[PDB]
Amino acid sequence: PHELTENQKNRRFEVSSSLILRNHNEPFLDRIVTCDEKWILYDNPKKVMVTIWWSAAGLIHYSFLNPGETITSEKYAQEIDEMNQKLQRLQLALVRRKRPILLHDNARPHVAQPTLQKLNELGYEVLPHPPYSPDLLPTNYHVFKHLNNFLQGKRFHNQQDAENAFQEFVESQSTDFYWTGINQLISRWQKCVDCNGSYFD
Amino acid sequence: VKKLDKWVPHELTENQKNRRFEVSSSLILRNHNEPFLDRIVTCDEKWILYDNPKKVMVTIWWSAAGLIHYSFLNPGETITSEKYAQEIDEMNQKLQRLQLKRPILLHDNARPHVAQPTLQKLNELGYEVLPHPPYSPDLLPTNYHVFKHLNNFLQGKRFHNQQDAENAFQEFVESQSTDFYWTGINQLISRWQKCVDCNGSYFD
Ligand SMILES: [Ca+2]
Repeated sequence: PHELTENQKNRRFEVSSSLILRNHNEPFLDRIVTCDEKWILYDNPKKVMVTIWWSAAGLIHYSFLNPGETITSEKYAQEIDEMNQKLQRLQLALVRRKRPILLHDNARPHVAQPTLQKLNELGYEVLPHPPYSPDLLPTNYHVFKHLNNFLQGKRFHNQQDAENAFQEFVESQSTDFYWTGINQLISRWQKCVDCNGSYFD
Repeated sequence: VKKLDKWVPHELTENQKNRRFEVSSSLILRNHNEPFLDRIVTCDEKWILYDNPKKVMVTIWWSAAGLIHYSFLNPGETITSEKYAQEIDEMNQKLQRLQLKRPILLHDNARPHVAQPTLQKLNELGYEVLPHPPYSPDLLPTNYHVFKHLNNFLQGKRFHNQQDAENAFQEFVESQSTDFYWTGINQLISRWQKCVDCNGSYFD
Protein backbone atom coordinates (compact mmCIF):
# COMPACT_ATOMS: atom_id res chain seq x y z
CA PRO A 1 0.00 0.00 0.00
CA HIS A 2 1.29 3.45 1.01
CA GLU A 3 4.63 1.69 0.92
CA LEU A 4 5.44 -1.95 0.25
CA THR A 5 7.39 -3.47 3.10
CA GLU A 6 10.55 -5.50 2.48
CA ASN A 7 8.61 -8.75 2.85
CA GLN A 8 5.82 -7.60 0.54
CA LYS A 9 8.34 -6.75 -2.16
CA ASN A 10 10.00 -10.14 -1.69
CA ARG A 11 6.65 -11.93 -2.09
CA ARG A 12 5.91 -9.99 -5.29
CA PHE A 13 9.37 -10.77 -6.68
CA GLU A 14 9.09 -14.45 -5.76
CA VAL A 15 5.67 -14.97 -7.38
CA SER A 16 6.36 -12.89 -10.52
CA SER A 17 9.63 -14.71 -11.12
CA SER A 18 8.05 -18.14 -10.74
CA LEU A 19 5.10 -17.24 -13.01
CA ILE A 20 7.45 -16.05 -15.77
CA LEU A 21 9.50 -19.26 -15.52
CA ARG A 22 6.43 -21.45 -15.27
CA ASN A 23 4.89 -19.86 -18.35
CA HIS A 24 8.13 -20.12 -20.29
CA ASN A 25 8.34 -23.82 -19.58
CA GLU A 26 4.64 -24.66 -19.88
CA PRO A 27 2.57 -21.83 -21.38
CA PHE A 28 -0.66 -21.32 -19.48
CA LEU A 29 -1.88 -17.84 -20.41
CA ASP A 30 -4.73 -19.14 -22.58
CA ARG A 31 -6.06 -21.24 -19.70
CA ILE A 32 -6.38 -18.30 -17.34
CA VAL A 33 -9.79 -17.22 -16.12
CA THR A 34 -9.67 -14.01 -14.13
CA CYS A 35 -12.13 -11.84 -12.26
CA ASP A 36 -12.72 -8.96 -9.87
CA GLU A 37 -15.44 -6.79 -8.30
CA LYS A 38 -16.04 -3.06 -8.67
CA TRP A 39 -18.53 -0.51 -7.31
CA ILE A 40 -20.33 1.35 -10.05
CA LEU A 41 -21.48 4.75 -8.79
CA TYR A 42 -24.74 6.24 -10.01
CA ASP A 43 -23.06 9.65 -10.03
CA ASN A 44 -19.46 9.75 -11.25
CA PRO A 45 -28.08 2.77 -2.02
CA LYS A 46 -26.53 4.70 -4.94
CA LYS A 47 -23.89 2.01 -5.57
CA VAL A 48 -24.16 -1.32 -7.38
CA MET A 49 -21.35 -3.87 -7.33
CA VAL A 50 -20.46 -5.67 -10.55
CA THR A 51 -18.36 -8.84 -10.74
CA ILE A 52 -16.75 -9.80 -14.03
CA TRP A 53 -15.14 -13.06 -15.19
CA TRP A 54 -13.14 -13.41 -18.37
CA SER A 55 -10.28 -15.04 -20.24
CA ALA A 56 -8.10 -14.19 -23.23
CA ALA A 57 -10.86 -15.74 -25.34
CA GLY A 58 -13.32 -13.14 -24.08
CA LEU A 59 -15.98 -12.19 -21.57
CA ILE A 60 -17.39 -15.20 -19.72
CA HIS A 61 -19.77 -13.92 -17.10
CA TYR A 62 -20.74 -10.81 -15.19
CA SER A 63 -23.53 -10.00 -12.79
CA PHE A 64 -24.63 -7.16 -10.55
CA LEU A 65 -25.48 -7.59 -6.90
CA ASN A 66 -28.47 -5.84 -5.30
CA PRO A 67 -27.74 -2.13 -4.79
CA GLY A 68 -25.42 -1.49 -1.86
CA GLU A 69 -24.81 -5.21 -1.38
CA THR A 70 -21.29 -6.58 -1.06
CA ILE A 71 -20.26 -10.09 -2.11
CA THR A 72 -20.05 -12.96 0.39
CA SER A 73 -18.11 -16.23 0.12
CA GLU A 74 -21.33 -18.24 -0.29
CA LYS A 75 -22.32 -15.94 -3.17
CA TYR A 76 -18.89 -15.94 -4.79
CA ALA A 77 -19.16 -19.75 -4.75
CA GLN A 78 -22.51 -19.34 -6.49
CA GLU A 79 -21.05 -16.99 -9.10
CA ILE A 80 -18.20 -19.41 -9.69
CA ASP A 81 -20.77 -22.09 -10.41
CA GLU A 82 -22.62 -19.83 -12.88
CA MET A 83 -19.41 -18.71 -14.55
CA ASN A 84 -18.26 -22.31 -14.94
CA GLN A 85 -21.51 -23.33 -16.66
CA LYS A 86 -21.07 -20.45 -19.09
CA LEU A 87 -17.45 -21.39 -19.65
CA GLN A 88 -18.33 -25.00 -20.48
CA ARG A 89 -20.76 -23.72 -23.10
CA LEU A 90 -18.03 -21.56 -24.70
CA GLN A 91 -15.49 -24.40 -24.96
CA LEU A 92 -18.15 -26.55 -26.56
CA ALA A 93 -16.50 -26.44 -29.99
CA LEU A 94 -12.79 -26.48 -29.05
CA VAL A 95 -10.85 -29.35 -30.64
CA ARG A 96 -8.55 -29.45 -27.60
CA ARG A 97 -9.49 -28.42 -24.04
CA LYS A 98 -7.45 -28.07 -20.82
CA ARG A 99 -8.58 -27.17 -17.29
CA PRO A 100 -8.88 -23.46 -16.40
CA ILE A 101 -6.69 -21.67 -13.85
CA LEU A 102 -8.19 -18.92 -11.70
CA LEU A 103 -6.29 -15.70 -11.17
CA HIS A 104 -7.94 -13.58 -8.51
CA ASP A 105 -6.95 -11.51 -5.53
CA ASN A 106 -6.68 -12.35 -1.85
CA ALA A 107 -9.81 -10.36 -0.91
CA ARG A 108 -11.28 -12.04 2.13
CA PRO A 109 -14.44 -13.49 0.54
CA HIS A 110 -12.06 -14.78 -2.22
CA VAL A 111 -10.02 -16.76 0.28
CA ALA A 112 -12.75 -18.39 2.48
CA GLN A 113 -13.93 -22.01 2.84
CA PRO A 114 -17.12 -22.22 0.77
CA THR A 115 -15.33 -20.59 -2.15
CA LEU A 116 -12.27 -22.82 -1.79
CA GLN A 117 -14.43 -25.96 -1.58
CA LYS A 118 -16.23 -24.92 -4.76
CA LEU A 119 -12.98 -24.28 -6.65
CA ASN A 120 -11.67 -27.69 -5.53
CA GLU A 121 -14.93 -29.37 -6.54
CA LEU A 122 -14.89 -27.84 -10.04
CA GLY A 123 -11.22 -28.60 -10.53
CA TYR A 124 -9.83 -25.06 -10.68
CA GLU A 125 -6.20 -24.64 -9.91
CA VAL A 126 -5.63 -21.14 -8.46
CA LEU A 127 -2.53 -19.13 -9.57
CA PRO A 128 -0.24 -17.72 -6.83
CA HIS A 129 -0.83 -14.01 -6.33
CA PRO A 130 1.17 -11.75 -3.98
CA PRO A 131 -0.72 -9.30 -1.70
CA TYR A 132 -1.13 -5.65 -2.64
CA SER A 133 -0.58 -6.29 -6.32
CA PRO A 134 -3.45 -4.84 -8.41
CA ASP A 135 -0.76 -4.13 -10.99
CA LEU A 136 -0.53 -7.87 -11.63
CA LEU A 137 -4.32 -8.36 -11.81
CA PRO A 138 -5.62 -7.86 -15.38
CA THR A 139 -9.16 -6.90 -14.33
CA ASN A 140 -7.61 -4.05 -12.37
CA TYR A 141 -4.83 -2.90 -14.67
CA HIS A 142 -6.75 -3.47 -17.89
CA VAL A 143 -10.52 -3.88 -17.76
CA PHE A 144 -11.28 -1.53 -14.90
CA LYS A 145 -8.67 0.97 -16.10
CA HIS A 146 -10.57 1.26 -19.38
CA LEU A 147 -13.98 1.15 -17.70
CA ASN A 148 -13.02 4.10 -15.48
CA ASN A 149 -12.11 6.11 -18.59
CA PHE A 150 -15.48 5.21 -20.06
CA LEU A 151 -17.39 6.06 -16.87
CA GLN A 152 -15.55 9.28 -16.11
CA GLY A 153 -18.11 12.06 -16.46
CA LYS A 154 -21.36 10.10 -16.68
CA ARG A 155 -24.42 10.21 -14.42
CA PHE A 156 -27.07 7.61 -13.66
CA HIS A 157 -30.35 7.95 -11.75
CA ASN A 158 -31.11 4.25 -11.75
CA GLN A 159 -29.33 0.93 -11.33
CA GLN A 160 -30.75 0.15 -14.78
CA ASP A 161 -28.88 3.08 -16.26
CA ALA A 162 -25.68 2.01 -14.51
CA GLU A 163 -25.99 -1.60 -15.64
CA ASN A 164 -26.93 -0.35 -19.11
CA ALA A 165 -23.76 1.73 -19.20
CA PHE A 166 -21.75 -1.34 -18.18
CA GLN A 167 -23.24 -3.38 -21.01
CA GLU A 168 -22.47 -0.60 -23.49
CA PHE A 169 -18.84 -0.64 -22.33
CA VAL A 170 -18.67 -4.38 -22.92
CA GLU A 171 -20.39 -4.07 -26.32
CA SER A 172 -17.98 -1.30 -27.17
CA GLN A 173 -14.70 -3.30 -26.91
CA SER A 174 -12.66 -4.80 -29.76
CA THR A 175 -12.91 -8.61 -29.94
CA ASP A 176 -9.22 -8.90 -28.95
CA PHE A 177 -9.52 -6.54 -25.98
CA TYR A 178 -9.26 -9.29 -23.32
CA TRP A 179 -6.62 -11.20 -25.27
CA THR A 180 -4.40 -8.11 -25.21
CA GLY A 181 -4.91 -7.66 -21.48
CA ILE A 182 -3.76 -11.20 -20.65
CA ASN A 183 -0.79 -10.91 -22.99
CA GLN A 184 0.43 -8.02 -20.81
CA LEU A 185 1.01 -10.31 -17.81
CA ILE A 186 4.48 -11.38 -18.86
CA SER A 187 5.94 -7.88 -19.23
CA ARG A 188 4.34 -6.92 -15.93
CA TRP A 189 5.79 -9.93 -14.13
CA GLN A 190 9.13 -9.02 -15.75
CA LYS A 191 8.92 -5.38 -14.65
CA CYS A 192 8.18 -6.50 -11.12
CA VAL A 193 11.22 -8.79 -11.15
CA ASP A 194 13.23 -5.95 -12.73
CA CYS A 195 12.28 -3.57 -9.90
CA ASN A 196 13.12 -6.18 -7.24
CA GLY A 197 9.47 -6.47 -6.33
CA SER A 198 8.62 -2.81 -6.01
CA TYR A 199 5.76 -1.18 -7.88
CA PHE A 200 6.77 -0.15 -11.41
CA ASP A 201 3.97 2.26 -12.39
CA VAL B 1 3.79 -25.74 19.88
CA LYS B 2 6.32 -28.14 18.31
CA LYS B 3 5.57 -30.08 15.11
CA LEU B 4 8.16 -32.06 13.18
CA ASP B 5 10.90 -30.05 14.93
CA LYS B 6 9.38 -26.78 13.70
CA TRP B 7 7.24 -24.48 15.83
CA VAL B 8 3.57 -24.28 14.88
CA PRO B 9 0.36 -22.70 16.22
CA HIS B 10 -1.25 -24.66 19.05
CA GLU B 11 -4.36 -24.11 16.98
CA LEU B 12 -4.34 -23.06 13.34
CA THR B 13 -6.44 -19.99 12.64
CA GLU B 14 -9.22 -20.39 10.08
CA ASN B 15 -7.11 -18.35 7.67
CA GLN B 16 -4.08 -20.55 8.13
CA LYS B 17 -6.33 -23.55 7.37
CA ASN B 18 -7.79 -21.85 4.30
CA ARG B 19 -4.25 -21.17 3.07
CA ARG B 20 -3.18 -24.81 3.50
CA PHE B 21 -6.39 -25.94 1.79
CA GLU B 22 -5.98 -23.53 -1.15
CA VAL B 23 -2.38 -24.44 -1.88
CA SER B 24 -2.95 -28.16 -1.35
CA SER B 25 -5.93 -28.18 -3.70
CA SER B 26 -4.09 -26.19 -6.34
CA LEU B 27 -1.00 -28.41 -6.22
CA ILE B 28 -3.03 -31.59 -6.64
CA LEU B 29 -4.86 -30.03 -9.59
CA ARG B 30 -1.68 -28.68 -11.10
CA ASN B 31 0.01 -32.11 -10.91
CA HIS B 32 -3.02 -33.71 -12.57
CA ASN B 33 -3.02 -31.03 -15.32
CA GLU B 34 0.76 -31.01 -15.83
CA PRO B 35 2.60 -33.57 -13.67
CA PHE B 36 5.72 -32.12 -12.08
CA LEU B 37 6.78 -34.30 -9.11
CA ASP B 38 9.84 -35.52 -10.99
CA ARG B 39 11.08 -31.92 -11.24
CA ILE B 40 10.94 -31.07 -7.55
CA VAL B 41 14.11 -30.21 -5.63
CA THR B 42 13.61 -29.66 -1.91
CA CYS B 43 15.73 -28.69 1.07
CA ASP B 44 15.83 -27.62 4.69
CA GLU B 45 18.19 -27.08 7.61
CA LYS B 46 18.70 -28.93 10.86
CA TRP B 47 20.76 -28.49 14.02
CA ILE B 48 23.02 -31.45 14.66
CA LEU B 49 24.01 -31.73 18.32
CA TYR B 50 27.34 -32.91 19.72
CA ASP B 51 29.37 -32.97 22.90
CA ASN B 52 26.15 -34.53 24.18
CA PRO B 53 28.74 -24.27 20.67
CA LYS B 54 27.78 -27.94 20.84
CA LYS B 55 25.86 -27.84 17.53
CA VAL B 56 26.39 -27.39 13.80
CA MET B 57 23.74 -26.57 11.20
CA VAL B 58 23.52 -28.79 8.14
CA THR B 59 21.65 -27.97 4.91
CA ILE B 60 20.43 -30.77 2.65
CA TRP B 61 19.10 -30.57 -0.92
CA TRP B 62 17.60 -33.55 -2.69
CA SER B 63 15.08 -34.64 -5.34
CA ALA B 64 13.02 -37.67 -6.31
CA ALA B 65 16.26 -38.69 -7.99
CA GLY B 66 18.28 -38.72 -4.75
CA LEU B 67 20.67 -36.70 -2.60
CA ILE B 68 22.00 -33.62 -4.40
CA HIS B 69 24.13 -31.75 -1.88
CA TYR B 70 24.51 -31.07 1.82
CA SER B 71 26.87 -28.84 3.76
CA PHE B 72 27.74 -27.95 7.31
CA LEU B 73 28.03 -24.44 8.66
CA ASN B 74 30.81 -23.65 11.12
CA PRO B 75 29.88 -23.87 14.80
CA GLY B 76 28.74 -20.48 16.13
CA GLU B 77 28.07 -19.44 12.54
CA THR B 78 24.56 -18.38 11.57
CA ILE B 79 23.17 -18.80 8.05
CA THR B 80 22.44 -15.64 6.07
CA SER B 81 20.64 -14.98 2.79
CA GLU B 82 23.99 -14.22 1.15
CA LYS B 83 25.39 -17.62 2.17
CA TYR B 84 22.24 -19.54 1.23
CA ALA B 85 22.57 -17.99 -2.24
CA GLN B 86 26.10 -19.41 -2.41
CA GLU B 87 24.78 -22.83 -1.38
CA ILE B 88 22.15 -22.75 -4.13
CA ASP B 89 24.95 -22.17 -6.67
CA GLU B 90 26.90 -25.19 -5.39
CA MET B 91 23.76 -27.38 -5.31
CA ASN B 92 22.88 -26.25 -8.81
CA GLN B 93 26.31 -27.22 -10.16
CA LYS B 94 25.86 -30.64 -8.64
CA LEU B 95 22.31 -30.88 -9.91
CA GLN B 96 23.44 -29.95 -13.43
CA ARG B 97 26.08 -32.69 -13.32
CA LEU B 98 23.65 -35.37 -12.12
CA GLN B 99 21.21 -34.38 -14.88
CA LEU B 100 23.67 -35.69 -17.49
CA LYS B 101 14.16 -30.83 -16.90
CA ARG B 102 13.65 -27.39 -15.31
CA PRO B 103 13.84 -27.72 -11.50
CA ILE B 104 11.08 -26.51 -9.22
CA LEU B 105 12.10 -25.68 -5.64
CA LEU B 106 9.90 -26.70 -2.70
CA HIS B 107 11.09 -24.96 0.44
CA ASP B 108 9.92 -22.97 3.45
CA ASN B 109 10.02 -19.37 2.25
CA ALA B 110 9.31 -17.99 5.73
CA ARG B 111 12.89 -18.68 6.78
CA PRO B 112 14.81 -15.42 7.44
CA HIS B 113 17.62 -16.28 5.02
CA VAL B 114 15.12 -16.33 2.15
CA ALA B 115 15.55 -12.62 1.48
CA GLN B 116 16.48 -10.67 -1.63
CA PRO B 117 19.89 -12.25 -2.37
CA THR B 118 18.40 -15.73 -2.30
CA LEU B 119 15.43 -14.73 -4.47
CA GLN B 120 17.74 -13.06 -6.99
CA LYS B 121 19.86 -16.22 -7.20
CA LEU B 122 16.85 -18.49 -7.79
CA ASN B 123 15.57 -16.21 -10.55
CA GLU B 124 19.08 -15.99 -12.03
CA LEU B 125 19.35 -19.78 -12.25
CA GLY B 126 15.79 -20.19 -13.51
CA TYR B 127 14.27 -22.00 -10.51
CA GLU B 128 10.53 -21.90 -10.27
CA VAL B 129 9.35 -22.09 -6.62
CA LEU B 130 6.23 -23.99 -5.53
CA PRO B 131 3.59 -22.20 -3.43
CA HIS B 132 3.79 -23.31 0.25
CA PRO B 133 1.44 -22.34 3.08
CA PRO B 134 2.71 -21.11 6.50
CA TYR B 135 3.25 -23.50 9.41
CA SER B 136 3.17 -26.60 7.23
CA PRO B 137 6.13 -28.93 7.93
CA ASP B 138 3.70 -31.76 7.26
CA LEU B 139 3.88 -30.71 3.61
CA LEU B 140 7.69 -30.44 3.41
CA PRO B 141 9.27 -33.79 2.52
CA THR B 142 12.62 -32.99 4.17
CA ASN B 143 10.68 -32.56 7.43
CA TYR B 144 7.98 -35.22 7.24
CA HIS B 145 10.22 -37.85 5.63
CA VAL B 146 14.01 -37.36 5.57
CA PHE B 147 14.45 -35.76 9.00
CA LYS B 148 11.84 -38.09 10.51
CA HIS B 149 13.92 -41.15 9.66
CA LEU B 150 17.18 -39.35 10.53
CA ASN B 151 15.83 -38.52 13.98
CA ASN B 152 14.99 -42.21 14.52
CA PHE B 153 18.54 -43.08 13.42
CA LEU B 154 20.04 -40.55 15.85
CA GLN B 155 17.80 -41.63 18.72
CA GLY B 156 19.96 -42.58 21.70
CA LYS B 157 23.24 -41.51 20.13
CA ARG B 158 25.73 -39.11 21.65
CA PHE B 159 28.69 -37.46 20.00
CA HIS B 160 31.45 -35.70 21.83
CA ASN B 161 33.13 -34.35 18.68
CA GLN B 162 31.68 -32.13 15.93
CA GLN B 163 33.32 -34.56 13.51
CA ASP B 164 31.51 -37.53 15.02
CA ALA B 165 28.13 -35.81 14.71
CA GLU B 166 28.81 -34.88 11.06
CA ASN B 167 29.97 -38.41 10.25
CA ALA B 168 26.71 -39.79 11.63
CA PHE B 169 24.61 -37.47 9.47
CA GLN B 170 26.73 -38.36 6.49
CA GLU B 171 26.46 -42.08 7.20
CA PHE B 172 22.65 -41.85 7.28
CA VAL B 173 21.87 -39.68 4.24
CA GLU B 174 24.50 -41.30 2.05
CA SER B 175 23.50 -44.85 2.90
CA GLN B 176 19.85 -44.43 1.78
CA SER B 177 18.70 -45.71 -1.60
CA THR B 178 17.53 -43.30 -4.28
CA ASP B 179 14.14 -44.99 -3.81
CA PHE B 180 14.04 -43.67 -0.23
CA TYR B 181 14.16 -40.09 -1.54
CA TRP B 182 11.69 -40.84 -4.34
CA THR B 183 9.20 -42.15 -1.73
CA GLY B 184 9.43 -38.86 0.16
CA ILE B 185 8.43 -36.87 -2.91
CA ASN B 186 5.81 -39.18 -4.35
CA GLN B 187 4.06 -39.06 -0.96
CA LEU B 188 3.16 -35.39 -1.54
CA ILE B 189 -0.06 -36.05 -3.44
CA SER B 190 -1.51 -38.20 -0.67
CA ARG B 191 -0.59 -35.50 1.83
CA TRP B 192 -2.04 -32.56 -0.15
CA GLN B 193 -5.20 -34.62 -0.52
CA LYS B 194 -5.35 -35.39 3.19
CA CYS B 195 -5.00 -31.71 3.90
CA VAL B 196 -7.94 -30.96 1.58
CA ASP B 197 -9.97 -33.80 3.21
CA CYS B 198 -9.31 -32.19 6.58
CA ASN B 199 -10.37 -28.76 5.31
CA GLY B 200 -6.85 -27.41 5.79
CA SER B 201 -6.27 -28.66 9.36
CA TYR B 202 -3.34 -30.86 10.35
CA PHE B 203 -3.95 -34.57 9.73
CA ASP B 204 -1.20 -36.11 11.83
CA1 LIG C 1 -9.97 -6.18 -6.07
